[PDB]
Amino acid sequence: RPSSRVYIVEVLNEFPHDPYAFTQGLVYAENDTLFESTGLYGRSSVRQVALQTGKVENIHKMDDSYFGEGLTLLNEKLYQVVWLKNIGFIYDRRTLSNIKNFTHQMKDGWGLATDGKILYGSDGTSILYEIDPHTFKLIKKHNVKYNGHRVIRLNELEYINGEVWANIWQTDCIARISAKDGTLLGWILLPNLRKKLIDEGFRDIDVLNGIAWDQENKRIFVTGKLWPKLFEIKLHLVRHRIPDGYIERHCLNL
Ligand SMILES: *[C@@H]1O[C@H](CO)[C@@H](O)[C@H](O)[C@H]1NC(C)=O
Ligand SMILES: *[C@@H]1O[C@H](CO)[C@@H](O)[C@H](O)[C@H]1NC(C)=O
Ligand SMILES: [Ca+2]
Repeated sequence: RPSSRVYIVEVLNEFPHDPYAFTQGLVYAENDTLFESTGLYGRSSVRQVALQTGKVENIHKMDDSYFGEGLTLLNEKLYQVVWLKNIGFIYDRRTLSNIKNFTHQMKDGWGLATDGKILYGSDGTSILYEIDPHTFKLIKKHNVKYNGHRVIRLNELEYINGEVWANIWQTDCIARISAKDGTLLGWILLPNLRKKLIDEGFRDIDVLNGIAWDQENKRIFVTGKLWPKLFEIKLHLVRHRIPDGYIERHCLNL
């Protein structure tokens, strides 16, 4: 059989998610506690959320001038980027208060993740950035490619076992990227999740976005912008032939 490196997803559990939350960042902390960053001018926020209920336990509303983007948690601090700017915000997770700001050298601010030592960033280009959390200088730039094509639109990120997984904006795909060298290690296809919500009558929903990993219990959670549900998912390696050019069409929008 092929080393397909393409996965489909099974829903293990469904949980409520705020259908007014324009998800741009998603983090799993501990004890069924999530952190989330939302966008939209006048609606951007960082939130502590209970997994089981989707209840917002604590919220920090941003100034109306910002469009909140990616979010990650590193050593008790939540780091957040914002659309079109090089500024980012740091919140203490104990209080959800803004303790510090920073500036990074990306070309935009879309996604953040961490391996527990440094920050990874995306900005909608095909570059996955390594960012030093002390100096906020770039450590390295990985140019992510698939079959020679640039993988642009890298969006919400999550570090999982040596990989950085990235939503690709406006697709139902997640790229699995090597944190070591930027290699495209695999593609996850999730179109069944949005389709299921549309079929349940939730017609006003926006795109798949937001990935969070619970390392302790080995749970993967995903949601989407304005989605009324957040899903716990299990990956399954494909056991069928992927048509020529399928990933290029559906995940790279070529
Ligand atoms: C998570 O739950 C454990 C065990 O129930 C508890 O001791 C710990 O304080 C919790 N972690 C938090 C709230 O950060
Ligand atoms: C971060 O910068 C924003 C925008 O200028 C400002 O409102 C806030 O006070 C800053 N936070 C800190 C901790 O300096
Ligand atoms: Ca994430």
